Amino acid sequence: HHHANKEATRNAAALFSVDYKAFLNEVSNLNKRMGDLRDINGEAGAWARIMSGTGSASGGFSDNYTHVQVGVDKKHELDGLDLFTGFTVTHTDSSASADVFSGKTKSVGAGLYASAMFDSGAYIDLIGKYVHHDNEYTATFAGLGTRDYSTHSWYAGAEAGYRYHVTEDAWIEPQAELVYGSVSGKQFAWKDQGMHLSMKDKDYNPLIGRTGVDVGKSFSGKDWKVTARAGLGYQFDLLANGETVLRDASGEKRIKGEKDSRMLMSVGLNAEIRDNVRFGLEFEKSAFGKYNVDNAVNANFRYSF
Ligand SMILES: CCCCCCCCOCCOCCOCCOCCO
Ligand SMILES: CCCCCCCCOCCOCCOCCOCCO
Repeated sequence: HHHANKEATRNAAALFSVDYKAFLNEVSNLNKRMGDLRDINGEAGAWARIMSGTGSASGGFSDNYTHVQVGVDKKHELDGLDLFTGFTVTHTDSSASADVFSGKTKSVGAGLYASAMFDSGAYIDLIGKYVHHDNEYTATFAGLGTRDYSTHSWYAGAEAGYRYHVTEDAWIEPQAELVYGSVSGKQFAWKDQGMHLSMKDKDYNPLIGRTGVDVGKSFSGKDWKVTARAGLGYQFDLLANGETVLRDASGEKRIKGEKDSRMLMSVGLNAEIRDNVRFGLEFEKSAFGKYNVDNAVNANFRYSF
């Protein structure tokens, strides 16, 4: 009984964890979503972004995702402050697998942001969104077969940082970010070998913290600019209030959520071409976590006018 129970627990936990990755895939930061929003003349904007990535964890879990996003905003000009207020829509296709399961998630989201760029070098970014997830996963363990189900998520994220110019052309930028969410629970009930089995998890609420530093060196001409940049951060769960319940003939079993944390590493660039066009690009990975991003690439483009 004990061996059987460990296996089921490991398998259930692996499967249900895709809901955790789903959520984490939609967490980003200002520079990754918007590019560099400093010293922009135009009073309106339209932008787009693509991210592609792969990650992994024990049990042979691997995943990779494609995240597409577009938004539009107005920039209000204030005393030493530009405040961008706008809307955004996102699409994510992700695929995932491990020793005992396989499948795909499809996500559509919408939201609202405000980004506040201060002349002093300070910034605040606030974002609220809703994401709807269609999921299809196939396991072989337990006789669970194929399962389709929906989930949804709410996101409320706040980021602050400060760009200190060490030289006319070199800079350092400490940053802090806090992202609060929700994730809908689901239940499977099925039969295997004449026996009623069951698997259910409650709604839960991620809180994800990040602290880090970016550093940058810029180069310019009259009608162009390029900044090379790099950065080191620490990303960490502050809660793990999820719980899965396994239930069979013999009895119940509760598996509680565990916190994960990882070190974030990245390198890239933001370009300015003439008056309306900006482009940003980063390569990223993480180290030291149960789940790490093994590599990912983010591109964004903004047209300001
Ligand atoms: C103990 C391991 C901690 C160090 C991790 C390895 C660092 C070597 O790679 C340099 C990464 O530079 C930062 C930018 O990362 C770009 C991601 O793309 C490369 C993925 O391999
Ligand atoms: C992740 C890609 C990193 C891209 C590096 C930045 C390249 C842009 O630099 C433009 C330099 O303009 C000419 C001045 O020369 C500076 C010497 O350093 C150039 C190193 O490539």
